[PDB]
Amino acid sequence: MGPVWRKHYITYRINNYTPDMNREDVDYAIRKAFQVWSNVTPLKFSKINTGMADILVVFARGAHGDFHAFDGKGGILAHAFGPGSGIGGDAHFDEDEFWTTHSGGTNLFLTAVHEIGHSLGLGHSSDPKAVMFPTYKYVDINTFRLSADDIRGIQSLYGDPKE
Ligand SMILES: O=C(O)C[C@@H](O)CCc1ccc(-c2ccccc2)cc1
Ligand SMILES: [Ca+2]
Ligand SMILES: [Zn+2]
Ligand SMILES: [Zn+2]
Repeated sequence: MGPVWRKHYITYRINNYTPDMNREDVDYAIRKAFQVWSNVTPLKFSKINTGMADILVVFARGAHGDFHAFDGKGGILAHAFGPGSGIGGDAHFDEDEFWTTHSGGTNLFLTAVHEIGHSLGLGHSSDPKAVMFPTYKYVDINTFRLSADDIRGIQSLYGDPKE
């Protein structure tokens, strides 16, 4: 067993915004990524604009103060921290990538789903169909669906949705 969030209502805050997409699209990509996970668990996610959030969403480049500097465009696209104190739960997105609403460059939505996965306590999957698979690969975002391995992994930590 690993650490998990100990409450079902979780807040998130977007600390800053990439200039690559407007505010609405960043908000939307992120909201929809949390929704992928709340659809298969009892978890509820909500965006806040002031105060300390459970999960902080940050865009940053190179060294940004957590001992895991980013590596410019390509390579690692983002990273996140599992349920914990302090930094616990935050999701950082390498601002040197080029973030897009679709397949223009690095899809923000798919990346967010992957990273939120980590923020929720999940690790990597060896299943090539899983969102938690270690390698980014674009998939039509209107067709996107968690894999069975993803769902079994997240339900093992939080259970399924209630009646
Ligand atoms: O491993 C990490 O958390 C650091 C990041 O560099 C990894 C980014 C990433 C982003 C999307 C995916 C993915 C995207 C679509 C479908 C399945 C997986 C996989 C991986
Ligand atoms: Ca990078
Ligand atoms: Zn970081
Ligand atoms: Zn990962």
